[PDB]
Amino acid sequence: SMNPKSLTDPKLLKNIPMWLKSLRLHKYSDALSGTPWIELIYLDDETLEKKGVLALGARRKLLKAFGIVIDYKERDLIDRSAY
Ligand SMILES: [Ca+2]
Repeated sequence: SMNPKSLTDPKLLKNIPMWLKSLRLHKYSDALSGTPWIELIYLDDETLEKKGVLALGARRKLLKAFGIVIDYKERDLIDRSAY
């Protein structure tokens, strides 16, 4: 889950359904699996709700995970193999 090493694992970033499963959020794979991680992590609360993530808790958990990935990305600390 909120192990930064798991969240930023290139294997998981390149497999969003499994990335979501690691957080127990795979039920939203239907709406999110098409979105590459580089785009996915910047989605906001409003967009997540509009895409079917209706539960406040779920949006908060996604946005927390996203934030961790963004931090590594913006420091150029995500392995280039993920891109
Ligand atoms: Ca929901």
